[PDB]
Amino acid sequence: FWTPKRLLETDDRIFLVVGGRGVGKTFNVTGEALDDLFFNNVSMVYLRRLGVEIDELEKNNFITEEMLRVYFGNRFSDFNADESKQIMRFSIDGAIHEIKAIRNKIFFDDRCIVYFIALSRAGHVKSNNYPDVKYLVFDEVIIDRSIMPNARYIRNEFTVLLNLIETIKRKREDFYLFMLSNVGENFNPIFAGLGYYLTHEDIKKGFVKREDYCVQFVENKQEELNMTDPFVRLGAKNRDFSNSKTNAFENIRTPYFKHYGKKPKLLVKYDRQYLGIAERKIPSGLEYYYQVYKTLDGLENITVFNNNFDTLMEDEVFLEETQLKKKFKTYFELFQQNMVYHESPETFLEWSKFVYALKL
Amino acid sequence: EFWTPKRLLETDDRIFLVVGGRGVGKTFNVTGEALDDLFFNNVSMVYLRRLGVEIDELEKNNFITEEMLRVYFGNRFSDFNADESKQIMRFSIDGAIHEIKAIRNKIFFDDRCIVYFIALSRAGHVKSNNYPDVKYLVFDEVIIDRSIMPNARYIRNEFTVLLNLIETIKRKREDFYLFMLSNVGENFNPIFAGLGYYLTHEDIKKGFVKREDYCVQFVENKQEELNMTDPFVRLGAKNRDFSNSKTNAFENIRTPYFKHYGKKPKLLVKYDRQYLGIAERKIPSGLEYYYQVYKTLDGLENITVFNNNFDTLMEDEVFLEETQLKKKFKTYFELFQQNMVYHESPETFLEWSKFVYALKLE
Amino acid sequence: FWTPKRLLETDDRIFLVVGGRGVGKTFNVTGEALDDLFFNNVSMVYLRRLGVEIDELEKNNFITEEMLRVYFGNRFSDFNADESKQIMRFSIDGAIHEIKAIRNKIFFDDRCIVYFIALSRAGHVKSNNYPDVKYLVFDEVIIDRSIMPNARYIRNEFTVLLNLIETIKRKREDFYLFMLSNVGENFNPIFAGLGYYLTHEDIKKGFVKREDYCVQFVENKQEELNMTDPFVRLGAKNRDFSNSKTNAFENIRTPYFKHYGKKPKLLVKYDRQYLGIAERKIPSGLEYYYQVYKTLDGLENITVFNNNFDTLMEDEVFLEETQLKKKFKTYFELFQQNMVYHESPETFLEWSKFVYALKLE
Amino acid sequence: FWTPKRLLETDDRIFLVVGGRGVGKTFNVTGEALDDLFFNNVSMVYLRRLGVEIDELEKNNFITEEMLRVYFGNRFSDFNADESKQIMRFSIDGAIHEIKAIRNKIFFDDRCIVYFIALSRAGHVKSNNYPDVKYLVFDEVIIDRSIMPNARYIRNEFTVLLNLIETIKRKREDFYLFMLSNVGENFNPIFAGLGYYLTHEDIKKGFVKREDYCVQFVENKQEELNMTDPFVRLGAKNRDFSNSKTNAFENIRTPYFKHYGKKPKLLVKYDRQYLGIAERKIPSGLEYYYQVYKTLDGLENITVFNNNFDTLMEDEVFLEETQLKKKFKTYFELFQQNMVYHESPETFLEWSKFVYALKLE
Amino acid sequence: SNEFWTPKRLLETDDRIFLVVGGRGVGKTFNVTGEALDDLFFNNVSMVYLRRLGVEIDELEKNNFITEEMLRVYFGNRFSDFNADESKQIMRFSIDGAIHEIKAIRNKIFFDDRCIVYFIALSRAGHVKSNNYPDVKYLVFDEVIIDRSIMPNARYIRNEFTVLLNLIETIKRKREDFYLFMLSNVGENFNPIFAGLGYYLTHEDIKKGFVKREDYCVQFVENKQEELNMTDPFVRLGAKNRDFSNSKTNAFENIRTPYFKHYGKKPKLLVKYDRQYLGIAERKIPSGLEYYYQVYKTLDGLENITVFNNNFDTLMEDEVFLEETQLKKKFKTYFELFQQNMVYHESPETFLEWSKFVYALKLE
Repeated sequence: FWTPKRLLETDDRIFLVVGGRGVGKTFNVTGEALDDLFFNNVSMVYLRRLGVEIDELEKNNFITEEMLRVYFGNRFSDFNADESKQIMRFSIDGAIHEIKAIRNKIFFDDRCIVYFIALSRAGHVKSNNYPDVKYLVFDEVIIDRSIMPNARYIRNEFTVLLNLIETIKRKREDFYLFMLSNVGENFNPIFAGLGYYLTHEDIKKGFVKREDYCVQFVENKQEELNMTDPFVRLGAKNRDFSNSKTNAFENIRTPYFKHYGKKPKLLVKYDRQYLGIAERKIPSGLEYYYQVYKTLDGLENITVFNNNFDTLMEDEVFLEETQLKKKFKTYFELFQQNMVYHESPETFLEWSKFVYALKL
Repeated sequence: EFWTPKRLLETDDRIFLVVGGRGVGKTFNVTGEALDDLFFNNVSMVYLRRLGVEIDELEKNNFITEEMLRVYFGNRFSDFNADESKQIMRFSIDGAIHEIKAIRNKIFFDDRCIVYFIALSRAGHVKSNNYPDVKYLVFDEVIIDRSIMPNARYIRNEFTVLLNLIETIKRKREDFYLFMLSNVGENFNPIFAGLGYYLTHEDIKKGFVKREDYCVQFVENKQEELNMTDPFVRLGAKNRDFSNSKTNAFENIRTPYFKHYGKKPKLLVKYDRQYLGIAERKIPSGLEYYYQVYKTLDGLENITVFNNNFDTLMEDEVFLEETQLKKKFKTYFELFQQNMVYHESPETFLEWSKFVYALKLE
Repeated sequence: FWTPKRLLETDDRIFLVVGGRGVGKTFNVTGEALDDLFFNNVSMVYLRRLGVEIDELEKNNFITEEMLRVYFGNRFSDFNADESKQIMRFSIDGAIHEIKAIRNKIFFDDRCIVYFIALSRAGHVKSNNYPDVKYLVFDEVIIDRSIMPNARYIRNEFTVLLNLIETIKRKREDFYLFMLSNVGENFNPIFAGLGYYLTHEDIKKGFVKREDYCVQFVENKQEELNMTDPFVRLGAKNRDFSNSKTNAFENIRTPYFKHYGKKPKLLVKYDRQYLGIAERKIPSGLEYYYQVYKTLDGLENITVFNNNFDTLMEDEVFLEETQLKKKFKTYFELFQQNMVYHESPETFLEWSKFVYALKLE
Repeated sequence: FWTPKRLLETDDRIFLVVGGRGVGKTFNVTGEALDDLFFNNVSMVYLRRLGVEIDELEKNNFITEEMLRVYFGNRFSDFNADESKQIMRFSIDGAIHEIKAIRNKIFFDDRCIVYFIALSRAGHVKSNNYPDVKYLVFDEVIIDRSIMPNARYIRNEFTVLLNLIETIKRKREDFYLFMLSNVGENFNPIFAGLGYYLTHEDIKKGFVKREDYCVQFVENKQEELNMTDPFVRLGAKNRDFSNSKTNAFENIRTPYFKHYGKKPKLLVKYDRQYLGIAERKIPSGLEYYYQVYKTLDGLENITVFNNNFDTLMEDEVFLEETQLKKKFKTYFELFQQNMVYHESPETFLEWSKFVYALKLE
Repeated sequence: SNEFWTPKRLLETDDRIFLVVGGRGVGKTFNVTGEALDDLFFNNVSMVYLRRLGVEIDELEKNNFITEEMLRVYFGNRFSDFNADESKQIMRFSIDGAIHEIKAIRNKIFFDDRCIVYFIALSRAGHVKSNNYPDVKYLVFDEVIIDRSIMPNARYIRNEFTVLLNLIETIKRKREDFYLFMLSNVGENFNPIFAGLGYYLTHEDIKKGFVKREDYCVQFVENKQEELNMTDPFVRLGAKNRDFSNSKTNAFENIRTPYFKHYGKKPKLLVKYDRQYLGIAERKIPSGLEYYYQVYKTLDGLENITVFNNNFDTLMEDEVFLEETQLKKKFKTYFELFQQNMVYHESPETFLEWSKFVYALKLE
């Protein structure tokens, strides 16, 4: 079982809930919000990375009779629904309420309470048609490689995400973000943008608080498997399917960490800092170290490459997008694969922001 | 005509595999028997297809037919009137007024959805979708026919995607039925590997096979006389390729080669409480391959072990990643897919098939 | 000028109409059927080889106001309404009828009477249901190279067609199939599946009767050309346009025929017979002869390839996609081009069925 | 400034209009026809080379309110229109008329008066769907390379056009064809089928008459450019755009002409004549001459290639698409670029008909 | 409120052509479309929304082109009784007590059964040279300059400006009252639109914020410096991500300034273009070779240098005809050298002349 009520008590307005596959995190987040959506004149936005995730989604059953029964209990009554017209009719507290699903929106008493959006299509939703939105739920935020073999994150995904947060949330203090992931691993833009490094010790804690967001890990429910049912036995016989259920933390993609004293081969100035790559000669080949330097101390003659022309100065060489791909592509490949040593987790996150921001 | 799912439903098993009997209207009869439940027992149905086009090209309009309503409800069916332009059917059963409307990928009976159309290719994205009262799931054309379709490929880790859909479509429902309908029956398909069924001519002769979790039935085309007064029938008989198709359900069952090799395998992969090994035996013409299964790592101290799962990875085993499996296991998978390797026994062949299809790439 | 009224009187239920481009073969076949579709509760299916043929087709103009008037004459009236809804409101015998065309269907009084289908997509519609189809029209059955530069027949097209006949036609004695071709030539799967060899002698006769089907040839009507009209004079000056009207039978793709005594290099067992290819060394290079042998007499040690695993036996070599491409790809190309000798037209038809059944693109 | 009243008065029924960019030739031609379409029970067909030219065309605004006012003046009144449903309602002479534009048709009082067709889609259309067509307008008949960078003529375009003329016009003496081109140049299929060789001397006259058609040249008006308007000033500053206005006759693609006595290397029999290519060895390389021979005199042993199997005879070698691409593909390219010598303009037009009829691309 | 950019100041000026660059996320399209509404709704004038590529329009949501907030902002109190049908994508509302409905179908938006907005793609503009647009008063070319960040390899149309000018003629016929709005999120040189206008982008102009020319006016939109609340976590998260923060001020990150130098020696080749002669000079240097792009008003001291003429009509004397096949063989490398900042231009004026020539004849 899982509920958002505990997190909503905390001051933080941003939550990352990872794990607990099949525990209905999306059901519970939507259910707890209902009272606000129905009667506090606030909306919700359901976000997905790709349009296909929403086009194939069954909007009509996003809100269910059972969901209304669980969250409103006895107050819920007189349920009658016309699935053919995507209309739900019921009574709460004796009042008559009707829920209608149209195109990519859900309406409660002729007022939109849920908006369905795809990050791929975020650019066209630049119109501010989101006045009353109080909740944003980004389901399946982290790609599952097991379930999907070749799913790719959006180019500069976090920048696209942050733009959508701003468009939907405008000078609105009362706003909430609920990123939900079935799988938790490192080396994803969402983790880099947040600044969160996933470690087994944090998973053991189960709850993690940070300056701008809160991270929670959900333990998969130990529900018994009925062996009288053949379908349960069939699933148990297939190991790949059975392992999937508990594969949330199968691999967290921990990176290699090592320290190299020697000065770096090259530097790139990004975000008030200089990122450096150091090559160490070893008999087999080369050992790569990725480092961050706060100031250009002891690096007088090392060339500095600047992605941004506006902040370009002194003897730095302007690196254009085509020129940058020519040289840092191999270094980027080394970063994507766990083939380089990182000075510390803090440095690893700075490098991740740069790679994913500029990745092509 | 003669085949009906009434006999299978009498059996306790809730999972059925129906092979053969092409053109016998297996889908038609399965849908008709369910109608009584869908119309009056408040249970929905899901029609499943491997690819979206299989559904996009499907005529949802005629999925339920007037003849179908008449045959299964007989005299109780009356006053049939339909507006095909608006995809609306209006009829009477037992004196009540019922209207069937088909819109997009759903069919509605009296304002209640009774049939859902879904494609396994798009199943992954609908892992959160809700289907309240589904009692029947029908996977038509479960086994690809190479003759009818030249180059159709199974989905990556297809059986896992199917099992996830079973869980999504079926949630805490003891009363559920799954129907797998295949016009062609052959080995070397993921559906057969996931079930654990090895197709053999001996089983086909019996015509009925029962297993712990599922039941398999084979439909033999009736050797019915062909009316020669009709010209269309005569034209088909003259064409051998078309005529063979009628009885080509079991033309080739893709039986694999079996032999035993004593020597130790070249490499090992740890899968499902066991170790799978590949053995290479040098022969003058070229090389010989043997696929074996070892219950324990006894006498295999220094043989390299590949582990698919990082969580259970330990000691000196090599982690199996998409890049690593392609480098080493790409050729071996091709050798397995083609009937180019020796298998210790049919039991081992099924173990290898699950592993190959789970990690196979395309 | 041409209509299928005469053919429908005949007992045969399968007809092949070749030639007569611009004679409204589609119109007359569709017009004569109307009485059945409108009042006899029978549907029609319009078939095309490729989806592209139907996607570009204008379904709403499949039935025209002119069409209704010609076939129903005085009985038809009150056609002055078009509502942009694909609806045509008119009168026959005083009754009010409305024809609505939506997507790939045409509806008459809320009942679908015409279905548009592409043979490429027939495989996916094996489970599709067509309740009351009585007519199937395969228009432009034979590819026109001039009009269409590079159109390719479907793999095992005739088997796909026969399967579609079965799906569209189930337990129906009263069924009609119309194959309409603007051009008639050999070396096409449709002709091979039927068993018809196109010869100039048959075209002059104009009528050919067979066990399972009837073939009729439509000659473009001869007309004096009014030269007072400038448009006619302009056309006469362009030779290509003038040639096009009589180009229906310009080339019938006749193959070379010769008999070679020597034993064949290889044999393939197909359809209760053995097909053999014989290679004869000549100073310039090699000569090819395609032969059929009733029995394996005097061919004891020649290798035999069997396409069907079920009938495979003894020392025959299993024929799979890899094996046939390795050995039969060049032979199939030699067959497609008029580069081999055939024992007789009968043997040529046997080889054509085999090539097209197993050919890959 | 320009109207087709003068051309319609002339006996010729086929007209080619070149030049006069921005003079609203299509607008004015459509307006003059209206009286016939509205009250004389005759339809019109608007033709374009490619489908998008029509798909992107605004059918609703093909006939405009301003156009009705201009052509009917005071008689036009009580205008009310629903653009959302593409319906126009107005009164002419006190009567109530409504124009409905739906799909590829425009309806005037529930009678279609304009049909939109694309030559690419011409194959799909039959003569049944067009009862009373009196006007055919082929706009932008000659491709403009400045506005459209890479538009290609249809294969055997003139034959496709002539077939469409026959389909749209059947046994109709009262028919008119308008070919409208912003730019006029040689080496295009339409000019070749007509038989017209474009020369500057013809342009100066402004009017050219032939047996079957009439050619008129419209020069863009040399009216002063208002510099108070900023948009006009901006266009003048851009020379490429400014040149385009008067670029109708910028380059007429005149061919090179020379005579070579020696006999040709090869001959092809086309349209009751023999076309020959002569190669002359020169120190730099090779020189090409394209010739036409009325009779096979002095060419006894030169090989002759015949495209048409029906006319194939004696020792001529059959020409097929694969074979001709091997030999005539380079020659067609040498012809397309001004790299060959033509005996005379008459021969150039004969060679042009052959090249474009069999050209592939 | 005052923060957002609006074209009220621009409309007061006599100029009818405006170029607006920068101000991403300031609703330039929103405000321009909103101010026009009064004309579109009640002055019987239509609007045309232009985009370079068809995908830009096919993916565009026409239904949200006009929004309730736009109507409420621009009509203020007069706007009331807003009720829209989501199924039909029909908006219904009240202005001044009158009944108005905005319906969007296909590539058109209809106001009270009258089309007020047309969506057109410059790629498809060529074939619509005969199209009729009766009462268009506003033409808006949004995203006129391609953004490399948002779109990785989007190509300008061949001879784009000539295609654009032709579309202006088709949309605007004998209409003195016409307005053209060019909206760009990013501003840079080496683009065809800036070349056709004749505008050279320089940092000094951006600081001024306003630039006036004979036929057009250029304005630069600066993102309003609104303070960022750091108590809100969402704001802090955005500040931590430099890429998101940089994107707001990346309008003028790189203006692609060209290199300029003068070479005395006579040019290797000449092309006669637009009543002038363009010459390319190659200078041998130890490292390799150096390129200079020059313009000569007259053929003085260039007697024997070959001249290439694109236009047959003005071809004369010993000039060599320039044809599509000939130009590709030699000017392909030169066009590439120009596209990259690898050549020296005599001055910004010459660079603009060279840009007109390159893009007119450029191929892709």
